[PDB]
Amino acid sequence: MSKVTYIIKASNDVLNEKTATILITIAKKDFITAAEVREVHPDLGNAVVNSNIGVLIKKGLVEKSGDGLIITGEAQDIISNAATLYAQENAPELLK
Repeated sequence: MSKVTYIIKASNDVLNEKTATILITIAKKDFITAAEVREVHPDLGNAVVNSNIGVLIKKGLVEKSGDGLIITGEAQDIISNAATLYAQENAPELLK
């Protein structure tokens, strides 16, 4: 169900699924790249995937540290907050 919807929640209705997962993929990995974000995805979607990283970038949040992408403080609050919202409902092993 899982975390991106919570990312959307935590950010405050910026993300979709698509940007939430993409911001996540970068956010986790310090010097990912855009390439890796392309490379992972099952279900981001190559055309969207280009958009989602850039659209984070054009806001903030992610900062490209070049040559991989890595997130600002702004993301870092969102991801921590959102993952915690994941934690309540998923709860790896946490609540259940």
